[PDB]
Parts: sequence; structure tokens; C-alpha cells
Amino acid sequence: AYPSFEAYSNYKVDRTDLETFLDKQKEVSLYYLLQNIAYPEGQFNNGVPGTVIASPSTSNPDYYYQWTRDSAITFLTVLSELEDNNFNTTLAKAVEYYINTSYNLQRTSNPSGSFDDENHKGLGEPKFNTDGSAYTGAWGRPQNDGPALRAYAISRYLNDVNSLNEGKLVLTDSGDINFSSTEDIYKNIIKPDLEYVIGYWDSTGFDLWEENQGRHFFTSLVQQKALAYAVDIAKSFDDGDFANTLSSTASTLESYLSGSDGGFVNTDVNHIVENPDLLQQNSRQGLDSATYIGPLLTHDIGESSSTPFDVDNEYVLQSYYLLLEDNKDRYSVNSAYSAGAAIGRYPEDVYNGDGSSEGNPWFLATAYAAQVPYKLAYDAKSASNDITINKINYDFFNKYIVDLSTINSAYQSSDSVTIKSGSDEFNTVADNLVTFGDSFLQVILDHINDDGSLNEQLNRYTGYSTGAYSLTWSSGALLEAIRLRNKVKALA
Ligand SMILES: C[C@H]1O[C@H](O[C@H]2[C@H](O)[C@@H](O)[C@@H](O[C@H]3[C@H](O)[C@@H](O)[C@H](O)O[C@@H]3CO)O[C@@H]2CO)[C@H](O)[C@@H](O)[C@@H]1N[C@H]1C=C(CO)[C@@H](O)[C@H](O)[C@H]1O
Ligand SMILES: C[C@H]1O[C@H](O[C@H]2[C@H](O)[C@@H](O)[C@@H](O[C@H]3[C@H](O)[C@@H](O)[C@H](O)O[C@@H]3CO)O[C@@H]2CO)[C@H](O)[C@@H](O)[C@@H]1N[C@H]1C=C(CO)[C@@H](O)[C@H](O)[C@H]1O
Ligand code: NA
Ligand code: NA
Repeated sequence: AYPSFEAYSNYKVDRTDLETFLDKQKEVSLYYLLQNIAYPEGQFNNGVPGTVIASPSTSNPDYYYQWTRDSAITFLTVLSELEDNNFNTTLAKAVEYYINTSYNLQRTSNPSGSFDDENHKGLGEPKFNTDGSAYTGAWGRPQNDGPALRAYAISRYLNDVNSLNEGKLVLTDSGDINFSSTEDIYKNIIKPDLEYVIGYWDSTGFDLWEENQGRHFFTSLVQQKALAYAVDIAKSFDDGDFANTLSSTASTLESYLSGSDGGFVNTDVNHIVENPDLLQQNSRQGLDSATYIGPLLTHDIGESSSTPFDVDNEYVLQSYYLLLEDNKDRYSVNSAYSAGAAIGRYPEDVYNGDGSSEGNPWFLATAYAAQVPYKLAYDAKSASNDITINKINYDFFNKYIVDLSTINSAYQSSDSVTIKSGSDEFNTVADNLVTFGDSFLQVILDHINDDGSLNEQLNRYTGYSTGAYSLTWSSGALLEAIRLRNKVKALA
């Protein structure tokens, strides 16, 4: 049940009309995303401002909590909207309430620890109650992705304040508020998260799915991003030695991610092994949608981020392809899909959304799967960069994107194919990438609730939605897929 949920229902979903669907969901999913964020000017005006619920579901399952990860990812979408709107005050107030509530959560002692522990050990805590209190039940803690994603989101807000609002914050005359300046946000909210990442990146915690302990590609990747992105922020506040500490630590994490210490790049199977310790344990073979979700989050389309493992990385792209192939056989709901399909978390998954039996495809993983080919095309076209296709990825391209032999008949004799910007071959591949991306959004259209809200999961047999209702992260993932689709299609 989800008693606080309010439906929009401002249109009848037509499952035969993708273009119209995506036009309407650009607004409907934003409505549902914002509904789960507490702010005085919003629908959720009775919660502590800055609290993001993962879902209005309070039973079967009970997701009425604030997770550091979901809240940060939610705010990355809010920030994308804020940026597209040339800095909307309403949204900026929501971001600042979230920054303030994050300040309070950071200082809340919990089962992972406290703020005054070494490098703020308490910041590893995955979730809190909506009233701001510590969640004291058993849980897969700590999770070291949260502080990284939050540091990144709040850093990005500061860059936006400086670039789009002439350095001006919007809530600094409110009583509730634990900052008076951008420097206060950096020193007292961003920097503690960065100190946590510096202190704990190479320690044991749970993955983003809250289930396994050890090395995790997504976690290390979002940590590397937060550190790299904060370098210039630190420099801007005359925090130069710390800026260089961030730079060196980011470089160290980049080497970790790319080498045999991390264990993520696996040249036996030529794809990323998301959780290398589980490969060692023989419990999972390493395919995971987090492998491509992370790259998407750490290379936001405005930024031209140079951080490692963008979606063009051959190992990331092969994990994507192989998970797609797996899931097209595993889930009966996918049996008639010729192109994209409903994608889950990992092939070994047993979480059904409210217990254990068999795992399902997830709306968020499916929406992120659309973004992969959209971003390949966008990156190339927007920068006039070549598309380079490594031999590891020839099967993927030949199955879904292009007959490579029509590009270069001798492709099998080369380690790669490079397709020059502006060529007919390039336009063919870019266009075919977008068509392929669209097929994943069609899967969403096939199975979305009539009210336009997205659950956590869709049943692997029937495609009916299941698990947590109107999941904020589902809404965000779809919103970012639509934003990317529109941006790539708008390119001349
Ligand atoms: C919400 C979450 O749920 C499932 O995992 C939970 C359990 O439901 C929960 O009982 C608790 O499990 C412990 C258990 O009760 C106890 O017997 C034992 O000693 O140890 C357990 C903790 O290790 O904790 C876990 C979470 O650690 C799933 O397995 C999860 O995948 C699931 N995560 C979802 C939900 C959200 C919120 O939107 C996302 O942030 C997240 O990425 C997601 O995968
Ligand atoms: C309008 C409706 O559409 C969506 O439902 C889909 C499925 O997602 C989809 O997989 C497909 O279902 C078939 C399925 O593959 C298989 O199990 C079985 O063989 O038969 C199905 C084909 O007859 O087809 C339907 C579309 O007909 C959504 O998933 C739904 O949420 C949606 N609305 C339903 C659901 C509800 C409440 O859950 C009602 O409020 C409503 O009246 C109804 O239309
Ligand atoms: Na104040
Ligand atoms: Na890139």
C-alpha cells in the first residue's frame, strides 16, 4: 500500500504511440519524482524539507525511508532540470533543503557510526527514517557509494549556483538552514563526504543493491568521480592542498578501477566483473546493470567528463550486451522483443520486490539501458568525435546496431573499426543507435501503469508492475532517458 501517493492521470497512455508517450512522461515522471521530495512548495509539504522517500509504499514493501543513494540520484535529475531551466528558484529551494537535511543526517549517529568517528564513519549509513532518526534495524551497512553520489550532487549544485545564479544561494535567510554561503556548503557538507570517501574507499562495504560485501565497480567508480569533480571546487575555496589530495586519490582510484587490484576488468571473459570477490566465491559471474548505470551517472551529458569508464568502454559495453542477452532468455516477458528488452539487476538475483524467489527486470535498469546507445550516439555527434568499435564489441554491434561488414568489409581482420564523423557510415550507426535505444523505452511503454507511475520492478513472466510503487529512482532514470533522447535528436 502507498497511502500518500497522488496520481496525476492527465492522459490515457497509448502503448502504440511512443512519441506521444515520451512527450507526456517528460512532465508526468517529473511530477512523480517531485512528489517524493519534501519541500514546502510541493505536494509533499508535510514532511521534513529535503527528505526524499524512495517510494510512497509503506507496506509490501515498506520503502518509506530516505536512502542516501536514492536521494542523491534524485537530485542529479533535479539539477538537470534546474540547469535546463536556467536556474528555477522553486527547484533551487528544494536542492537547498536537501543540502540542509543532508547536513543534519551527516551529524546523526547511527549503526554505521558517527560524524566524530575517524573520517566521519557514520556517513556510510545506507538509509534513515523520514523524521531524520537513525534506522536501527539490521541492514547491509555501510554502503560507500552514498557519500560519493551526495558529494557529487552537492558539488554540482555549487557549480550551478556560480554559473547560473551569479553565486547566490536562495535559502540563506531561512531559519532552518545550516549554511550562509557556498563556502559553508563546501566546508560542512561536501568536504565531510569527500573525507569519508578518502577514508573508506578501500574498506569493506555493501554494494548499491545492499546485498554483498567486497569490491564493487559501481561504488569505486562513483567514488572516483566525486573526488575528481571536487578538485576544482576545492581550488575555488582556496583549499589547495586538499584539492591536490583529491586529485591524487582520484588518480589512485582510477588505477584501481582499471587494473588487477580492482579486478573489475576481466580479460578471460572480456567484460566488467561487477563484484570480483563473488566471482572468486563462484556465486556470481559478474554481469550487472550497475556496470552501465555507474558510467551513465558519472558522465552527465552537460559535462564531457574525462573520468574513466564511460559507456564507450569496451568492457562496460560488453557487460551491457551480455546482460541484455541473458535477460532476453531469462525473462519470458521478453520473448517477443527483437531489439531492447526488460533488464534486471544481475542474472543471479532472487529479490522479487518483497521477498526472495526469482529476481525481475527493473524499470530503472531498462530506462538506463536506453541511455547507453543514446549516449554513444550523442557523444560522437555532439563533439564530432569518431565512433570507435573494439573487436570485443563486434557481436553487439552486428546483432543490434549495424552490419559492420558494410562499414568495413575487413573488420574481422582488425582490432577495431573507426567510423569518421560526418560520413554516411557514421550517420547510419548514430541513427541506428537511437532506434535501438528507443526499443527500451517501448518496453517501458508496454508495461508502465496506466497512471504513468513506475514501480521498482515488472514481473518477469507477465510484465505487470510489482514491488515499490512510484519509485523515485525509476522516475529519474526515465526522465534522464527522455532528456538524452531529446538532446541527441535535436542535433542537426
Ligand atoms: C530494500 C532492499 O531490500 C532487500 O534487502 C534488505 C532486506 O529486505 C532487509 O531485511 C535487510 O536485510 C537484512 C536481514 O533482515 C537480516 O536477516 C540479515 O542479518 O542481514 C540483512 C542485511 O544484510 O537489509 C537488506 C538491505 O541491506 C534487497 O535485498 C535489496 O536489494 C533492497 N534494495 C533496494 C531498495 C532501494 C531503495 O530504493 C535502493 O537504494 C537499492 O539500490 C535497492 O536495491
Ligand atoms: C493497460 C495495461 O497495460 C500494461 O499491461 C500489459 C503488460 O505489461 C504486458 O506484459 C502484456 O501482458 C500480457 C502478458 O505478457 C502475459 O502475461 C499474458 O499472456 O497476457 C498479457 C496479454 O494479454 O499486456 C498488457 C496490456 O494488455 C500494464 O502492465 C498495466 O498496468 C495496464 N493496466 C491494467 C492493470 C491494472 C492494475 O494493475 C488495471 O488498473 C487496469 O484496468 C489494466 O488495464
Ligand atoms: Na543559518
Ligand atoms: Na566520454
